[PDB]
Amino acid sequence: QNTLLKEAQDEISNSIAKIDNLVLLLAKKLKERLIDEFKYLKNNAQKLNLSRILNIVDITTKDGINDILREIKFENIKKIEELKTNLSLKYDFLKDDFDNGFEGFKDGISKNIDSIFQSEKFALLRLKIEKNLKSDLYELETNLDTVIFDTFKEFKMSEILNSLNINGAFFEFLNDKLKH
Repeated sequence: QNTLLKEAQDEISNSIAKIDNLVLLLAKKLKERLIDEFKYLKNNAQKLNLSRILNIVDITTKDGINDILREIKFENIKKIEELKTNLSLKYDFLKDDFDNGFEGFKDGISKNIDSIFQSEKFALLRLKIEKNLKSDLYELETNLDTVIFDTFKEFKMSEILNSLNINGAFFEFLNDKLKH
């Protein structure tokens, strides 16, 4: 029991000691929209292509969510390795897996919500742009608007990542309390 208490203290000491992807996805979506506009210019322009333009927003949101899910999986793998390191408490290690999964689900829901708001704002901006012009000037306007949208997406990534880090720290504290 004394050795287990010492190991728990060491784990607590270790715990005390120890945006760009969304922007890239937004840039890729803007490039896809520009390619669609160029294709429309080669042919003559349709409303169906404009309607399809808004689906690229959902695709970009899905890509960002994929990155977030990969990060959550990496965090879970790190937690499993930490549990494996030294044999201090097995039941406590088993318990926190459900809490980690719940935290990941909450992070995914927050990504869905905020990214969906961002995608809706981007769609509204695209509709306003359509409400027309010299093709190169239209492409430049789309670059400006989607650059603002990409900055908003990067800010969302930063703030949500800070929130996710805080949630992970809280989960680690709960696991330490359970071990105690």
